[PDB]
Amino acid sequence: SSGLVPRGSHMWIGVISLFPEMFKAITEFGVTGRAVKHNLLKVECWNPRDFTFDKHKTVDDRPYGGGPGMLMMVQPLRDAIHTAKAAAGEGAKVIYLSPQGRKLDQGGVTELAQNQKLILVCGRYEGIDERLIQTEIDEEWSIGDYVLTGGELPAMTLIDAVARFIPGVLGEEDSFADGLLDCPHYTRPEVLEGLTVPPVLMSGHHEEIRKWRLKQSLQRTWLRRPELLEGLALTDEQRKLLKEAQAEHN
Amino acid sequence: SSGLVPRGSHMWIGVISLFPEMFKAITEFGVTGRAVKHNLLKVECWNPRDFTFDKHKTVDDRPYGGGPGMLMMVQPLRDAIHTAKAAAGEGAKVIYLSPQGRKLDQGGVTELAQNQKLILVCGRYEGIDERLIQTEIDEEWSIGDYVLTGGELPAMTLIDAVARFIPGVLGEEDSFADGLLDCPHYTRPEVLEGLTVPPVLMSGHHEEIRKWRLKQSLQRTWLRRPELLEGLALTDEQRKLLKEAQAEHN
Ligand SMILES: NC(=O)c1cnc2c(ccn2CC(=O)NC2CCNCC2)c1
Ligand SMILES: NC(=O)c1cnc2c(ccn2CC(=O)NC2CCNCC2)c1
Repeated sequence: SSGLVPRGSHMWIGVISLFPEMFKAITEFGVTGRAVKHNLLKVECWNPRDFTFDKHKTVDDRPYGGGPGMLMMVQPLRDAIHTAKAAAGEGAKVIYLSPQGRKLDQGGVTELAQNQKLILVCGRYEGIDERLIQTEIDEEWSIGDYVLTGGELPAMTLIDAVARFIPGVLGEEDSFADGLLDCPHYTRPEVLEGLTVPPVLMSGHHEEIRKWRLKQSLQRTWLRRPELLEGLALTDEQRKLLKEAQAEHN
Repeated sequence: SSGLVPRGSHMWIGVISLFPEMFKAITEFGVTGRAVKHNLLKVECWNPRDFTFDKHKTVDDRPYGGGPGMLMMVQPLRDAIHTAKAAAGEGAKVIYLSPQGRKLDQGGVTELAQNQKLILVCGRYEGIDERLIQTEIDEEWSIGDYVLTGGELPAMTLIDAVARFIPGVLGEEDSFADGLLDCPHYTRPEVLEGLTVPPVLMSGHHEEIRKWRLKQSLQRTWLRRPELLEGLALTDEQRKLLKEAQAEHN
């Protein structure tokens, strides 16, 4: 691979999926698409269906114990994983997305983003054999307490989230990076359905604008997500602005 | 529209996105793709870029107050929303996905799934003007405490999650529907890297298999996600099996 864009922290992500075409949604579009075109991110897919040997390329199998659903067939899925691990060489963490995994949050994104290589296994049907989790999976992660039709959308979600930490992908040490909700944002026009832009944001006063933003982030976190505040050791400035917002609310 | 598949609870989802092609990942593939082909789910996209009038089809705009990023331009985005609301007719809830929203979980999926119509607004850049949230958005939701490059992956995630509640989409009142983590699942072969299938699952004993599954779901929820247990009023059978697992662990 070749190019002028600095790629020191380039990330390689192997994906195991029965529907690799879904991943076009992050490789061909927007910020992630530009990351792939510039060689900051590489996403390489293996499809268990390509590791089958029967005439009908069977990728599901019946569960021991009955139950109404099927599981991913072990041999095609294991073979695909083994191919991806041989392509990745040494140091690739293998991740299984599922609702039984560790719950993803921005700190866990930045933990995962420290890996130069990841392999993401996407389950379909009722999931994968437990012994493959034991033998082939390093870590299990969830995007949230909800059930989807498969692990592709979780895997794409985790790719997108980690990609933002690759230097050069963005045009990061964000606002949510403070552990607070973002402040309100305003653009043209100055008046919209009779709602005006806060005068401070037109003031050109860079410090009063920084303070107002931080005070709105503290107020919104307190009102919407108060448990996120308990996670934080507020700065002296943060304590003061939060107290000011709570007095204005009351 | 026409077809033989029962579609009484068919869902219509309007999407506002600068990258509608991403939505091919759910409309053309798997369970969601079959839902769309069978007229159980309809996903219809509007792109703000199509509502621009300048020669360069501008969709971003500068934030009042400075800051390094841009915001979605109001006029194209507002026009797109208005078009989607006129297509949807009466009763469409408009949703904005963001990290400042209510945190999605399976109960909130089933709440959202009660709407026959939804419009999902996908933000890009530093987000949308606050006054559009006030004037055009009914509810703000998050998929999780992490930051992505835009609201498309959240919107697809929410589509997929709600789609599962549409009758006929699946081939539901699940296991996670108990509020518990799933039990281990096993398929062929009977022995894998010297790990055997639990004999109970080969026993053909339907009640002992149901009990073992439920006991593993309780043990795994207790060990991995103990706060999920505090949410539940366990059945007498559940209390007994949980106590049994906790004694075996100790
Ligand atoms: N929340 C996630 O990260 C998530 C959600 N669903 C996912 C994944 C990965 C795959 N699926 C499908 C799945 O696990 N379905 C089963 C749930 C328990 N009962 C059988 C169906 C991640
Ligand atoms: N968690 C979600 O549901 C989620 C995450 N990110 C999303 C969305 C929808 C859009 N984006 C991008 C975004 O909001 N980025 C900004 C975060 C605060 N600072 C400026 C960047 C949902």
